[PDB]
Amino acid sequence: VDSSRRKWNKTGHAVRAIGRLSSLENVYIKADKQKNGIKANFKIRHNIEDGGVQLAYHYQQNTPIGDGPVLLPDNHYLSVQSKLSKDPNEKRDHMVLLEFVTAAGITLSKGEELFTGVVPILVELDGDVNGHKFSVSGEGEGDATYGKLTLKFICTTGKLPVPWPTLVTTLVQCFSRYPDHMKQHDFFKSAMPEGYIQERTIFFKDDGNYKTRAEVKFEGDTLVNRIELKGIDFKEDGNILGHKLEYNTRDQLTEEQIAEFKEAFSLFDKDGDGTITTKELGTVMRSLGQNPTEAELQDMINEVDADGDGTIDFPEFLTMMARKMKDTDSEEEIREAFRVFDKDGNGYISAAELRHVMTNLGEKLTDEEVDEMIREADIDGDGQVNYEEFVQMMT
Amino acid sequence: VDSSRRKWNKTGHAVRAIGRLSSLENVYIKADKQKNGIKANFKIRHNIEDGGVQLAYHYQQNTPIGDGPVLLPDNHYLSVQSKLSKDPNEKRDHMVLLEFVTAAGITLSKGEELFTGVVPILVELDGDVNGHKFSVSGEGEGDATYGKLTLKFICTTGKLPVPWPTLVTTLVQCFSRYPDHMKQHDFFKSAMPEGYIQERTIFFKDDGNYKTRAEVKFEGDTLVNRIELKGIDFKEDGNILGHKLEYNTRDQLTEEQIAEFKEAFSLFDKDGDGTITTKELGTVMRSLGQNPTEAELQDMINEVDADGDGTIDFPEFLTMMARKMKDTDSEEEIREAFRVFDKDGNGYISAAELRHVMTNLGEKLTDEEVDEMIREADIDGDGQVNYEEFVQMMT
Ligand SMILES: [Ca+2]
Ligand SMILES: [Ca+2]
Ligand SMILES: [Ca+2]
Ligand SMILES: [Ca+2]
Ligand SMILES: [Ca+2]
Ligand SMILES: [Ca+2]
Ligand SMILES: [Ca+2]
Ligand SMILES: [Ca+2]
Repeated sequence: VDSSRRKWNKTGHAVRAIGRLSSLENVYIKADKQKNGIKANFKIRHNIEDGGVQLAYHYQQNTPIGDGPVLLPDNHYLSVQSKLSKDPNEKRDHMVLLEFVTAAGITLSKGEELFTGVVPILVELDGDVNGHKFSVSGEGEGDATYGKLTLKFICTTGKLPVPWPTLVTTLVQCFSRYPDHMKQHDFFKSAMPEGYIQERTIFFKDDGNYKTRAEVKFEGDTLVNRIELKGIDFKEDGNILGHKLEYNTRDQLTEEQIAEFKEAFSLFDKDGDGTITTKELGTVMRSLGQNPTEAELQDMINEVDADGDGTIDFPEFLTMMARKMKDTDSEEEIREAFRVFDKDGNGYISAAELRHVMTNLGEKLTDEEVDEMIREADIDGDGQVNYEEFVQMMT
Repeated sequence: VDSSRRKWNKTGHAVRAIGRLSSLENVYIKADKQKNGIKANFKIRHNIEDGGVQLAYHYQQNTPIGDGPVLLPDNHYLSVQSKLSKDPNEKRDHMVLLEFVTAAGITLSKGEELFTGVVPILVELDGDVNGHKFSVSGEGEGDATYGKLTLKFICTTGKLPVPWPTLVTTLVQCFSRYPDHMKQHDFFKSAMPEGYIQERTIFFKDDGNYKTRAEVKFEGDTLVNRIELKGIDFKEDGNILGHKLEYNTRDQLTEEQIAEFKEAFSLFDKDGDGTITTKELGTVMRSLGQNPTEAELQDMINEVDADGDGTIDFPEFLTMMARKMKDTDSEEEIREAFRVFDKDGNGYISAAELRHVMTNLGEKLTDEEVDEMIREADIDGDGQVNYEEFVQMMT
């Protein structure tokens, strides 16, 4: 490569480095004290079909509905993982949405109490974009312990006149997971049950804007998000009215695979508080016969610890487990997993070894259920699981 | 999938999660006050040819050679990236080694002054493993500003009787990069120029052990590491004497590609202190026409900030740039990079736009050199770079 190409590479690397650094779409929150609430600013990148991105610049204000005291936070952010899919049995225009949201950015009430378990959610939106009126209704549930939202939305007026992904931020941030050390900065939950008003302007670069106002509050045991949206100045053949935005990707974990990981997570998180501490991680590792030091345990957690709280929460765990792996590395991971099961290292996992491994993990199973696991894997019928049989179960 | 397979998946995920969490091989350091030095503990995982891992449990003590005062640290660790390769022109049994080492684990002198620039290194080792005597000599240089070591080792007695990778930890931790907030915890540099004694026991699981003693000190301007190694109890057909350990991998960045990234890094790190601050990152981004907020800049850096010092150092930058990317994501990254160069967005990068982009990055080039870059990319000879021509330069 000549000196010219060397200069392209060098300068290309620098420009691509900025791209990678700034690929974040986090929700930046600050206090708006004179309105007794908060403001937020963030940038959504909507993938355009067949390449490119449509920027959506979000400006947000929240103010409490009630008169009682709320918590006004220091600067921090929310980080969001979204998965959009379709219900194969649904003929109406619709969106199935799975979302994990966590707070971070700050280093180590009666409202919070309303979010300790699973909470039913209702969403109603009436919209008007360039004169095109439409409504959406949504239902599902939130589980703030895991920063989790699962909802299904239906366009109740027929065909949605804008792309589903453009409505996602508009369609309940009280379901975000705030770590313990940030509980004093959780405005959203502190305003409950009376609720808050959420207002946004969303500017679509080189296109129109949405203006939204929403009431977010409890009606009985249900968290309700009632929204009005007004969109103006949109181009008839732009990305929005022209439906040129990508709905989702195939490279996303199934909602079912995510559930499997949540199950696995629970084996570590034995008190169900939504975290794995060094204590909990060490307990499982010691049960399996390993002996990590306290420094190692702290280090292992720190490595995947996005919010810096010193523990692994479920979205952090999911991020680690969704990490895409080289086939050679995948093979080594499975090979090493086999050794954990195969306690005496003779190359066969016996029914007894499997029973003990289940017990070590805190997986409660009858001996019969363990024999059924053996049966599932046992190709040659010797009543035990060899390496190749185990490989099939990890594949 | 039946309930049995569901249980395999769940339990498999948990065991594989432990594997991923504990894949770290960091060097855990603590003070050894009664010896006026330090101790370290860590575990090296040597890949075995065709699968599996050979564990090497390391125990380490360091004590100062001189009588003057040294710095005794709080608990922390070193994180190491190693690349082993071969010199195609070298017929002697040899190892070319490239290493980046950084300190971390603690949250936000005349010895340190000896390491601000590039320092020549000499390494001499006399070894005796199971009666097999051998020597190794090494030479190269260390650049602690980047946590960088580059050395070439030769077996001066003929054929090395053990695998090269087993000698790596034995063959100068004063070259590790300690962030500013941890400078008081850098024992290694503080003992210079007089040096320190480094002793280890290295236990190879199911095999023999090495016992090493080394003198690490300045002789004139050269940092010298003089070592004696004794290995006993090794199995003639084990991984070590039987040479069954993997030397390296093909999935590693070239030493030349790494140099390209170091060049790109310098465009951000304009004061050459080995970090990129928010100030420096923002300065480059603003020059290119972008306007990240202070919260965004802090967030972008925090995302890749392994040592928590609030800045990007070179090994952190390399980790981000060595991140392996989906072809669809790679394509989008290049597409977005094109837009940065193509200032007016007309789909052609003109000579003027390229000149400005170079200036914006702080890349000093004559206009002639910029025309030569154009010429390199310019397939259709219109004197400008279109998207497809630019793609070729990023590929
Ligand atoms: Ca827990
Ligand atoms: Ca955490
Ligand atoms: Ca066994
Ligand atoms: Ca079998
Ligand atoms: Ca700098
Ligand atoms: Ca850093
Ligand atoms: Ca142009
Ligand atoms: Ca051209």
